[PDB]
Amino acid sequence: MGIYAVMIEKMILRDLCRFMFVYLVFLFGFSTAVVTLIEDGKNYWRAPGCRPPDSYNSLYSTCLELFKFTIGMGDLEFTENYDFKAVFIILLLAYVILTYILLLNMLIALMGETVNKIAQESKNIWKLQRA
Amino acid sequence: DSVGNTVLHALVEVADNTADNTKFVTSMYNEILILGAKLHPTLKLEELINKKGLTPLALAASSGKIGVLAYILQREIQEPECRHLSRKFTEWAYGPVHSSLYDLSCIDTCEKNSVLEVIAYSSSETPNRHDMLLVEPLNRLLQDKWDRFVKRIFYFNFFVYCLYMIVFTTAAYYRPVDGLPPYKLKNTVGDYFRVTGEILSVSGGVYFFLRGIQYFLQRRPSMKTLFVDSYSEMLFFVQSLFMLGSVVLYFSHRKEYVASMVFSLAMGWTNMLYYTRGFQQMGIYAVMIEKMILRDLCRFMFVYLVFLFGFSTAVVTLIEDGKNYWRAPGCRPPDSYNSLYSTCLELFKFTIGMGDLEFTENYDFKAVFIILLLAYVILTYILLLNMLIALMGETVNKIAQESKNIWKLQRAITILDTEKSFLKCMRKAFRSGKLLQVGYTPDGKDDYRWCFRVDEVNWTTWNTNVGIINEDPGNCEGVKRTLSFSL
Amino acid sequence: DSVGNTVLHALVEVADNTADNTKFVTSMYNEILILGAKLHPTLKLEELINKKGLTPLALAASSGKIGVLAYILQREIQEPECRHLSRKFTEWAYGPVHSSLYDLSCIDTCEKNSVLEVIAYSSSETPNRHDMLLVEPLNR
Ligand SMILES: CCCCCCCC/C=C/CCCCCCCC(=O)O[C@@H](COC(=O)CCCCCCCCCCCCCCC)COP(=O)([O-])OCC[N+](C)(C)C
Ligand SMILES: CCCCCCCC/C=C/CCCCCCCC(=O)O[C@@H](COC(=O)CCCCCCCCCCCCCCC)COP(=O)([O-])OCC[N+](C)(C)C
Ligand SMILES: CCCCCCCC/C=C/CCCCCCCC(=O)O[C@@H](COC(=O)CCCCCCCCCCCCCCC)COP(=O)([O-])OCC[N+](C)(C)C
Ligand SMILES: CCCCCCCC/C=C/CCCCCCCC(=O)O[C@@H](COC(=O)CCCCCCCCCCCCCCC)COP(=O)([O-])OCC[N+](C)(C)C
Ligand SMILES: CCCCCCCC/C=C\CCCCCCCC(=O)O[C@@H](COC(=O)CCCCCCCCCCCCCCC)COP(=O)([O-])OCC[N+](C)(C)C
Ligand SMILES: CCCCCCCC/C=C\CCCCCCCC(=O)O[C@@H](COC(=O)CCCCCCCCCCCCCCC)COP(=O)([O-])OCC[N+](C)(C)C
Ligand SMILES: CCCCCCCC/C=C\CCCCCCCC(=O)O[C@@H](COC(=O)CCCCCCCCCCCCCCC)COP(=O)([O-])OCC[N+](C)(C)C
Ligand SMILES: [Cl-]
Ligand code: NA
Repeated sequence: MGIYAVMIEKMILRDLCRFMFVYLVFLFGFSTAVVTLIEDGKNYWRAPGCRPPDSYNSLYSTCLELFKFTIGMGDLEFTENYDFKAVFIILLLAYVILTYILLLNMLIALMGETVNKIAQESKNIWKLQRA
Repeated sequence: DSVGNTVLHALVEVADNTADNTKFVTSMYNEILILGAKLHPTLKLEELINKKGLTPLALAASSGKIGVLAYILQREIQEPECRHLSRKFTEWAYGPVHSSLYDLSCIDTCEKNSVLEVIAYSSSETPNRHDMLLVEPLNRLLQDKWDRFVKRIFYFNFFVYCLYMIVFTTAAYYRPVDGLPPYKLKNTVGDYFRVTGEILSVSGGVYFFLRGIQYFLQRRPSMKTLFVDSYSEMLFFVQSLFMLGSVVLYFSHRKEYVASMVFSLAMGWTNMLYYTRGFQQMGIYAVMIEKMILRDLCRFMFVYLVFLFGFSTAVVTLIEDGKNYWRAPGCRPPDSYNSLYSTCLELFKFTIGMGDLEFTENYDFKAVFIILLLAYVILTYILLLNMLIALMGETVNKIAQESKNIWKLQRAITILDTEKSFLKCMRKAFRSGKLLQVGYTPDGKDDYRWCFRVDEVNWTTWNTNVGIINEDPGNCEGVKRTLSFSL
Repeated sequence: DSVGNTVLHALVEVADNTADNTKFVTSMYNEILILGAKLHPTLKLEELINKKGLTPLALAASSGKIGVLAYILQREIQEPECRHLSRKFTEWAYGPVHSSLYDLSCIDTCEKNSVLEVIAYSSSETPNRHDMLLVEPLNR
């Protein structure tokens, strides 16, 4: 168990820090482009599909709605208050491909390499932690 | 010959980097230099160019001849009257520690066909580009060109580009919404800052445009396969096309300016992954991101989109119109799913983790609808996504050394492109050569060659060398030459 | 010297853990102890400290000199009149099985610069911290 938590440390510092920089660059990058698309209500009207009648016009709401694609709860039709439905989906599809398909599955592969290379080192860091 | 190749050029174009071919070619390259000094010493054989203007060292860098390149840059010739042909010297040796000097005659960017510039600006058809910067002069030359006068320029370029994107975010977040895209300047302090952020946004879009034009035309005459070589300069140029295309759609009374400003905004933060080079563990990470897009995501998104468009065609063919014109609103999408776009969108949600699996009821034959969905989830979600993680697992193991070398080439292009920006910095870009004396020429004159200094140590070979430049060790702004020189 | 390093301290700060450097430094560290016993045996050379208060064994642990550390803790000297300089002894040997004794003079936490305390409380700029506890006294 102690070797296991030394490996947890070496995943936070080596693989999760390199992930959460490039992830938050992609998350804040595409969510900026989604808020810039979407306007206010402008039709003041729509059937409540799950009922969030919402001003998604905040940057915080869209960064929260693009984080849900990473979990597995990404709505992909989370608002309709925009124009140009084509460039809204092209933003979301380029986000899911870059982050969910590419960047998460790459994190699992890069955690796969690190386990192979710290398999002896994490035993020795643990013996220093016990010492 | 008719090509212009002399004897030393022909030894370069013969060698093909294998272990047996490197062994005698660099042995024959030595013996002809030694004969070239003994027969008539007034002629420097390596200054002779062919009809492409290449020296024999620049020819080894222009092609992928790494073994000839590793020999010339590290050439030590022990024989007196031939010591001046050496490109590696030692200036002192105090017991275990000795200080090596690598000559920087045609390399170090001050010349025209400098092999540091020739390697980094190659056209990717030449082999061993990533490995030619690992020879012992060229690695420490770029690293000490990085550690001073470049990393402060590169961190400044990464500071302005973050300040460029924060301005272009805020100018686009607070865009006007009232009407047609020529918007009147209301006399408020907010709309003054808003149009200030838009002028700074377009002026950056003009800048990355003009930086891309000078890459295409002025510097670096690019081939058609070189546009699929340099992915970064395309990505900054395509960003400036969406930014300048936004301005064209802005004044043309078209609301499609926001459709192009948004593509410049999402691609603009995606191009923040350019500047993550220069940080070593982050720069290797983004080279691996490149090799996952090109090698593993391209092979995935072909077979994925074949499976996605394949099963979604079979689902639309099943489902009809409403035909019952009735059902309780489970999440309330009462919808015509009879579009092909809606079903391709509903089968994409299985890949995310939001696949409904009962997304419509407007069909017949409920059995063959679920058998389509279950064969889709098994082929794509269970098989093809989990296989992508395994194939990304293999690629990481095989590019673990390669991505470190591609990064050092990515940093090397940054170091050379920084030096091209200033003619004043080129006189600062003499990398520590100090105009050092490395012995005497034939006719007995001072040699005075720009030499990069490398400290070394050996605990088995104690270096009682014939040619050692300084008799006093170290460097303390006080020099003393050795009397062991024939001249 | 001005640093306070004696001859055995200087052999520590010379060694840089490579395979060739470890080989003769621990060979030279032996021959000076053997000469240090034959010339005048009343002086214990490893008790001499520099101006940082480090012994030659504590200096090998304070820096990352694992090959000097692996030698001193396992030092067997076969020559009589120099057997007392050994840090590894055997107390009995019955056929195949023999029982080794590792001396714990400055190590085992009772002293001030105990090398078990020096290794574990290092400042992470020193190399081989995780590997210095794998030498045969310090692991067991
Ligand atoms: C918001 C959610 C965050 C979740 C994760 C945050 C968790 C806490 C993060 C805290 C801050 C990160 C620093 C870690 C601890 C500092 C000590 C150190 O030396 O660093 C590491 C160096 O390891 C590396 O050099 C490889 C990774 C590069 C650093 C990534 C920085 C990107 C942003 C990061 C921030 C991301 C978010 C910010 C986005 C803008 C420790 O590794 P080491 O084994 O001790 O030494 C290896 C020696 N080597 C360098 C020669 C190999
Ligand atoms: C540096 C640290 C980085 C970290 C964070 C970065 C800072 C973060 C934030 C920074 C500024 C935003 C906070 C202001 C809050 C009130 C504004 C407001 O809403 O009022 C008015 C707008 O007013 C504007 O137009 C906003 C100004 C836009 C300037 C764009 C370029 C900025 C740099 C210029 C040159 C630089 C040189 C000078 C530099 C000093 C009314 O708003 P509205 O238009 O009617 O409604 C929009 C609708 N929406 C809001 C729902 C979408
Ligand atoms: C006002 C608003 C603008 C904000 C300004 C911020 C941008 C402008 C700031 C520019 C200066 C940044 C320099 C910080 C590091 C110090 C230099 C150093 O030597 O450390 C080293 C460790 O560094 C790392 O390994 C961490 C990796 C960081 C990568 C991402 C940059 C984060 C900047 C903040 C977030 C970006 C913002 C994202 C978008 C907003 C780097 O060198 P090395 O090669 O790694 O190691 C040496 C090799 N060795 C291992 C063999 C020893
Ligand atoms: C829609 C979402 C797309 C998301 C991803 C798209 C991202 C951008 C895609 C851009 C287009 C794809 C080409 C990549 C760049 C061109 C340069 C090149 O040489 O190719 C690669 C060659 O690497 C390979 O040969 C292995 C992969 C085979 C290509 C897969 C094509 C399938 C469809 C693809 C389109 C999928 C979608 C279309 C479906 C109909 C570069 O690899 P290299 O390391 O430089 O050289 C290796 C040398 N080797 C060949 C000897 C090993
Ligand atoms: C895992 C993470 C995902 C989770 C989600 C968490 C994400 C958190 C995201 C955001 C923080 C949440 C707070 C803000 C949102 C609520 C209020 C709002 O609507 O916006 C307001 C502020 O305006 C802005 O939000 C800034 C405008 C553009 C952003 C520029 C940031 C620069 C990059 C910085 C570096 C980052 C780069 C990082 C890259 C590594 C605008 O509204 P208002 O009209 O001004 O208000 C009316 C009142 N008034 C008129 C009197 C003032
Ligand atoms: C929170 C507050 C926010 C609001 C305030 C912000 C207001 C104004 C904000 C941003 C202004 C917009 C600038 C647009 C120009 C393009 C931007 C860019 O990144 O390109 C270049 C900028 O490199 C340069 O330096 C070009 C000169 C810019 C003017 C100097 C600005 C210094 C201000 C700083 C003073 C502070 C420190 C002073 C020191 C004490 C760098 O890119 P590249 O690497 O050369 O090429 C790309 C890679 N490629 C080769 C693959 C294509
Ligand atoms: C990550 C990606 C997932 C995201 C989803 C994105 C997927 C995008 C998917 C589709 C694009 C979206 C636009 C079309 C749908 C909206 C309109 C409609 O209902 O269909 C209409 C068009 O008819 C068709 O759609 C074509 C019919 C069969 C498809 C043949 C394609 C051949 C393969 C090509 C190669 C592909 C192979 C690729 C394999 C690698 C039919 O309706 P209508 O009755 O004609 O309209 C009435 C008006 N009228 C009568 C006046 C005309
Ligand atoms: Cl309800
Ligand atoms: Na889900």
